[PDB]
Amino acid sequence: MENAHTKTVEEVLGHFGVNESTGLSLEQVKKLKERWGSNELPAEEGKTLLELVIEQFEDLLVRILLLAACISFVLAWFEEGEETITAFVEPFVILLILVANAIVGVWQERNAENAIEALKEYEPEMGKVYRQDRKSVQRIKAKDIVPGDIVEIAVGDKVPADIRLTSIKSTTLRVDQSILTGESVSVIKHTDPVPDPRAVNQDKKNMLFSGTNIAAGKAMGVVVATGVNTEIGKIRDEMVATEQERTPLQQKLDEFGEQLSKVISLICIAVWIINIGHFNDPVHGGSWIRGAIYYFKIAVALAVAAIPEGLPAVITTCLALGTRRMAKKNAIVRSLPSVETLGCTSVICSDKTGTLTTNQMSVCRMFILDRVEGDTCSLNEFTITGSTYAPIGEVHKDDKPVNCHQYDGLVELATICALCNDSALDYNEAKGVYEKVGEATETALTCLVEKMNVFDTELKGLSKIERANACNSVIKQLMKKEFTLEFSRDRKSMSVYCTPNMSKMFVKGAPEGVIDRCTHIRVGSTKVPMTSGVKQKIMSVIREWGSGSDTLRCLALATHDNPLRREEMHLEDSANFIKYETNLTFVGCVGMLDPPRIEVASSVKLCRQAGIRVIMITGDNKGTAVAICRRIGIFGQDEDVTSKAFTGREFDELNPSAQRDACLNARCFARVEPSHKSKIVEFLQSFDEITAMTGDGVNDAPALKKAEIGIAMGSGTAVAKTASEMVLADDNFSTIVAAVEEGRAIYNNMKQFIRYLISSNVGEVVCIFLTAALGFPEALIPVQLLWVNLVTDGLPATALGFNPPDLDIMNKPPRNPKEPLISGWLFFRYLAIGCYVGAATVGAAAWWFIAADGGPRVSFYQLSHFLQCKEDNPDFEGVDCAIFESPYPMTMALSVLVTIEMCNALNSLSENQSLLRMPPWENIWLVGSICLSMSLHFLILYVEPLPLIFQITPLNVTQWLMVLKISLPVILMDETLKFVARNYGISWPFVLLIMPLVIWVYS
Ligand code: BEF
Ligand SMILES: [Mg+2]
Repeated sequence: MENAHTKTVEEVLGHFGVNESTGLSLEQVKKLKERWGSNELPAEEGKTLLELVIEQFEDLLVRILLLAACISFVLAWFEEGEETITAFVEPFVILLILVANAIVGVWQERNAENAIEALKEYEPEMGKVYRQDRKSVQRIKAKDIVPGDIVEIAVGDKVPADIRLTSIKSTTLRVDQSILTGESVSVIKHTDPVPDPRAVNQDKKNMLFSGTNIAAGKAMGVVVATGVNTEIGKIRDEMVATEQERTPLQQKLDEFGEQLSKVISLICIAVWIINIGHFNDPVHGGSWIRGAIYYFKIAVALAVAAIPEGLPAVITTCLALGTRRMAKKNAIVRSLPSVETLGCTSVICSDKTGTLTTNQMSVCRMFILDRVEGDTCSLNEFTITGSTYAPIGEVHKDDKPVNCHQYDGLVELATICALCNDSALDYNEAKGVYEKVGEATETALTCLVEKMNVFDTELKGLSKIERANACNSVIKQLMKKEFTLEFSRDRKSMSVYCTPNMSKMFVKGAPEGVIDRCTHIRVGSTKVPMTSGVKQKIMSVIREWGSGSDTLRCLALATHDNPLRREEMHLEDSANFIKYETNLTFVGCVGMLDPPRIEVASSVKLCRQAGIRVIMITGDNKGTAVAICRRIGIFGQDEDVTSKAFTGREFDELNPSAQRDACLNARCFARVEPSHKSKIVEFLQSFDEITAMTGDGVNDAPALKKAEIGIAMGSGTAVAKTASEMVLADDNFSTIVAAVEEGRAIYNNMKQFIRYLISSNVGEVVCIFLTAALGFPEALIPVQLLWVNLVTDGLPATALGFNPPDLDIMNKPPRNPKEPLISGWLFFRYLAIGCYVGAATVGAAAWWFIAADGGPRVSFYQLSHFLQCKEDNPDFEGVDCAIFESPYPMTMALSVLVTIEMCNALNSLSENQSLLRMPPWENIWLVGSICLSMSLHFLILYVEPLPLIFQITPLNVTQWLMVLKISLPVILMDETLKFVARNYGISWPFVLLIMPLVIWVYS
């Protein structure tokens, strides 16, 4: 059935061959079940571990590490011996690191997926269908419903499938469509057909879409769509069809990996070129194509040694710690790199109903008659706190808490509110929240009566389930509730007959429609003749409440003291209801709205400080949307919103330049379709802006998946939590701001341990290449370089992730999405450091061979030509040949490298802040990890079996002083670089602590 809302009830009944009185037969049931199938959405679940690891290995850095591992493995295989375990130890540990990284990623993904399934009420879905089996209604599962079934639905049940309304058993039918359309107020439904074929879901007032629940009434209709043919099913298909890009952090890491691969391949071909033509010698060869094999084998090994190994491990550790700190704030993050996304977010789009506001109408204002002076009056006004259905808030007259017992008008108002409504407020122990039973605009009055204790009952001893309806129960016990005159659209009010345990008729309705019938005023306990001045004053106050800064749904409450008895009452016709209440006594009025969350007003301001633009994209009308915008702080109370607030059509009828100016300056989009939100998010991203979308409904699912990060509310639909990358399990909007902080800190710290590692490694390159150029004996060998790069470069690089965040971190605009991790300057700035690690280490070794007392004081010629020392005495008159394999210079080089790395982790605490102004004890984890790395290095020296694995031997005090002399100037070098970076001794205890070391070392 196509466009069932455009066709009358008779023809849509005949198209399916179903009679509204009888229903469907089991034959037709099976005939439709075999075609359409089950009425449920296809479940998409997390993939197996293998397909998760496949995407864990999608990072370019992990691919580079795996390529380097395979290369070093096929290079270690050139040796005929298969038992060379010292050569295969490097690819094995690289593979272990990569496998651990992938396992941690998969574990985080699975833990996040499991934490979101707990935010799902395990409720069975049922429906009431009229089939030809039995005459009475049949309660069956909604999965078995097929297009054509007659479905009967009453107040308080979810709509099982798309239903074309055939008959309304009650006078009116009110449905809550906040899930699909985002409307805060319930919609009145009618069986009349809608002429527009391409009408939006809000214009379809004869259809009941799936997932929505009935607020009030009872009706019967015909199913027209099931499964994926429903509206929510179409929205889920549109969500699944949307594309999913890579997070900004993943893009930055891919760019850095491309730069790294360009660097690694550069030094390889450079060494190959500078060493080509150097194998024309006959030694171990004799050809040119054969000469490019040994030099290639050494150059590729050098280039692989240039690559950092613990970088993805420390990145994953930092991201996982960030995810843990966010989950401690009730925020479920699916992916690791999504923790940084809110740090670089420029625009935060947000749904209104349920996301920015609660979905729980609450009375926030009220007023009664305090005094009367003649042709005028005085209005006693109160404001009530509380933005949910929980009866916890308080009432304040002007600014101070007051008791409503002294006021008789407030007692009458509470009586009217508790007796005129037919809704209720229950408590769900499973979710621990209070919920409504009927319409929201009557649960508001129920919670109001529960808030203002007019009888001063004691609710402290009562439990939560009894505290939900205690005061209403007391008021109902005091006055018995007789028949209720049904609400009529012409009279625009509803009344209730009441006889105490004389007769009073309590009327509740629209302000003007009710006040046009009130002829007297209740002031305290006194009846007073009504005049035009009182009327115009009350009407002006209502118009002030009904619009302006506070757009409130207003409700007038009156009483009838002398009504005619039920004997003279005639309830056959609806038109007698208004004439039965021609004379009324105005008691007061109340004003309720869909209140924003209590954490949104400060959150929009904090996001404004951090440079984030908040946009509201909602399906509700522009009135309520702009009201909530002015309330939370997006707009001002008097700010013109002519070119800052749009609708769906008002945005569609704009030219591309107009749409550009809108997306660049608008802040409120109202009455938008689920595809309109995706269009807005796509435009905001087309303007090169990392976009964040927050939502709780199905209509947000196509948008939450389009944004770089999509945040869903913990109470929202399952589709929204499916399309989202973050989930606020506690419906706390302020948490988002907190998240924006972490993604700002983490990334900063990230850059730190991306430099401190990278620079370190290039040092171990300049140490080797120079040793190949000068011809000196090998100072640093890969077996100890692996231990360095892992242990003494992962503990400081991990502790550098705990750096204290900046003081103005949340006071600056988001970072430019175009700038890379390693800039030009920060490139040079590390090259220098790398060079210093190349010149020092080698030098240290040479020192032990030239100037050390214990070492053989050979000449530079004898040092560079140690290959000729194998001969007895060509030029080496007394020096030993075995001494060129001594472990003392190798230990000197290793200790110098480790000490330079410790000092470089020391002065890597901040990018530009000097070590004097920011002492190292600011990050106690950094100094702790430095102590641990030095302790593990000394462990390598003085334990029994490990000094045999690494060709190193312990030192003495003089050689350690020399190591310090060689290594410490790296701090001066980095301080000079930081000074140059800033321009183009605040901590005096640190200075007086380091002066002994400097004077003792350079004594
Ligand atoms: F829930 Be939103 F206002 F579409
Ligand atoms: Mg919503």
